[PDB]
Amino acid sequence: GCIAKNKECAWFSGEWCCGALSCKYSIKRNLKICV
Repeated sequence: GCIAKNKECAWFSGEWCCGALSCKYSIKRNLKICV
Protein backbone atom coordinates (compact mmCIF):
# COMPACT_ATOMS: atom_id res chain seq x y z
CA GLY A 1 0.00 0.00 0.00
CA CYS A 2 1.84 3.05 -1.32
CA ILE A 3 1.29 6.09 -3.54
CA ALA A 4 2.82 5.76 -7.01
CA LYS A 5 4.27 8.61 -9.06
CA ASN A 6 0.89 9.55 -10.53
CA LYS A 7 -1.70 9.14 -7.77
CA GLU A 8 -2.77 12.06 -5.59
CA CYS A 9 -0.91 12.54 -2.30
CA ALA A 10 -1.94 14.73 0.64
CA TRP A 11 0.60 16.27 3.01
CA PHE A 12 -1.42 14.63 5.79
CA SER A 13 -2.91 11.68 3.91
CA GLY A 14 -1.20 9.51 6.51
CA GLU A 15 0.26 7.26 3.83
CA TRP A 16 3.52 7.39 1.86
CA CYS A 17 4.58 7.08 -1.78
CA CYS A 18 6.23 3.98 -3.24
CA GLY A 19 10.00 3.57 -3.43
CA ALA A 20 11.32 6.84 -2.04
CA LEU A 21 9.33 9.56 -3.81
CA SER A 22 7.54 12.47 -2.15
CA CYS A 23 4.34 14.43 -2.80
CA LYS A 24 4.83 17.33 -5.21
CA TYR A 25 2.51 19.57 -7.23
CA SER A 26 1.84 18.44 -10.80
CA ILE A 27 0.92 21.40 -13.00
CA LYS A 28 0.23 19.07 -15.93
CA ARG A 29 -2.20 17.17 -13.70
CA ASN A 30 -3.48 20.42 -12.18
CA LEU A 31 -3.26 18.54 -8.87
CA LYS A 32 -0.88 17.18 -6.24
CA ILE A 33 0.62 13.73 -6.81
CA CYS A 34 3.80 11.77 -6.08
CA VAL A 35 6.84 11.63 -8.35
